[PDB]
Amino acid sequence: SGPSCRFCKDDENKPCRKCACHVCGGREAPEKQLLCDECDMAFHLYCLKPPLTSVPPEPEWYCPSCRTDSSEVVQAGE
Ligand SMILES: [Zn+2]
Ligand SMILES: [Zn+2]
Ligand SMILES: [Zn+2]
Repeated sequence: SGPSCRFCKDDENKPCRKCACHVCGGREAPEKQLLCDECDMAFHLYCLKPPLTSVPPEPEWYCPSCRTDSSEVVQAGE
């Protein structure tokens, strides 16, 4: 019925990359997790660049990669 993530095998406790903080490949230190609305992806304070010592006062949270001008190159030659 819901978003049944095949990577999790439905179970949250299994090491599934696409629901973890990919920057260190883990879900640990939940206190320091910062989720990115548009990336659908968990991060950590100590996994940011510049690494924040504390949570920002911004309710909506975008990672540095969201304002990075060096975007991924959409591969041509279809
Ligand atoms: Zn998952
Ligand atoms: Zn992390
Ligand atoms: Zn982001």
